[PDB]
Amino acid sequence: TTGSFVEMVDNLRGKSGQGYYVEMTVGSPPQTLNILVDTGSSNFAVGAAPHPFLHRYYQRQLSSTYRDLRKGVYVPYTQGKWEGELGTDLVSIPHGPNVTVRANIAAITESDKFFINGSNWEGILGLAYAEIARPDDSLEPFFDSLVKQTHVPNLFSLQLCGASVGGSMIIGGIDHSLYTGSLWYTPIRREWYYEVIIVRVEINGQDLKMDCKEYNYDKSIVDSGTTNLRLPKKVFEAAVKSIKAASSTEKFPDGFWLGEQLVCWQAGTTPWNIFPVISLYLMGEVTNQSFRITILPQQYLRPVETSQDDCYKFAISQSSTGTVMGAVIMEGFYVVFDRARKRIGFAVSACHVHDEFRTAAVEGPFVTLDMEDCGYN
Ligand SMILES: C[C@@]1(c2cc(NC(=O)c3ccc(C#N)cn3)ccc2F)Cn2cccc2C(N)=N1
Repeated sequence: TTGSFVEMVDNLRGKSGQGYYVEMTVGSPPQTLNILVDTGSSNFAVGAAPHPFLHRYYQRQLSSTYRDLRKGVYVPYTQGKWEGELGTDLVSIPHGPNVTVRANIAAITESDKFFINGSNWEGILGLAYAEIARPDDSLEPFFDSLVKQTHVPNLFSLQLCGASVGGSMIIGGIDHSLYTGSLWYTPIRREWYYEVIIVRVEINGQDLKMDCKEYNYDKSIVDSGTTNLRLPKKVFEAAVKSIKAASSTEKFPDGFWLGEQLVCWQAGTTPWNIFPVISLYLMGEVTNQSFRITILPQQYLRPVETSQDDCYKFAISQSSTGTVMGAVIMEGFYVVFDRARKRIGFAVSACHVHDEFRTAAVEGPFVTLDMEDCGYN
């Protein structure tokens, strides 16, 4: 069920704070592009016209295998938007599963506030399900097509390392060398986003003590396309108050807790131990069982490049659309998106940033009753 996937180890790169990307090729002969790994969307969208932030793009007229689907697509986000032309081409991942598949491609011809200056990615690989694909669910996502066309198991796993950044996307398997300890699995509640259920939250062991529906209002998802741990308004406010109280041996400006200002220390003297750990309990696979994943301040204090000082941004923030377990969560763990068994596994990542005295953790089981109640029905 696990093993060695040696070609896919260390295939992810990124700039600190701008996205984890994998190298892919599109077309014949192959055109190389860096593509953002994104579990919170479902389109394979690539830049396909010049743009000041893109130093290369998909040139359909140079690909003998390109097929025009003759239909536009317009995708607005909250901050940013793009428009493109639908088609297909042959697609590979050079440091991947050693197969070439024909996939749908949204060739981006126009955009605003979508490509990031200096991010070094020219497109996005949306790994979620068809239900949120644009323009609709008839456009099969990349991974659906890869599994149908090859013998690749219906599973992928992500190890995002953090502290420039790097990691691994294992297509079709679970690499045993990227984690320690047990893999603990939570159910995928519904196949659209990768939706999970949080049943309990602690700050340094102290229960936040809310109706567990508040943790999942109106949904809880696992999203590699988001930096922060994003929490509903009522949950975020309770969490910040508890983190303040636990770290009260040092006081910081209010703007730090809003993510608007950096706090610094003399290089090497960052006092990790005064900051608390953060635990999310996830619904288990067995009735009345949960497990918990625990991250450190090394995950939610994110480094920002005086060279003699280490400075950081607080990366827990408020969400209007439910909980988003972003890179802040995922960088503590090796996360298994087991689509075949409709579950998401977590294990202590073998590359996660920590100190001599604390590590990230995945522990279980715990008797948690009435866990279906925690879902926003
Ligand atoms: C397609 C979408 C998207 C993601 C991104 N990602 C980054 O810039 C990004 C930046 C840093 C990390 C990390 N460490 C990960 N990602 C950029 C554009 C975009 F359009 C839309 N969107 C809105 C909110 C969340 C999402 C999402 N999951 N994907």
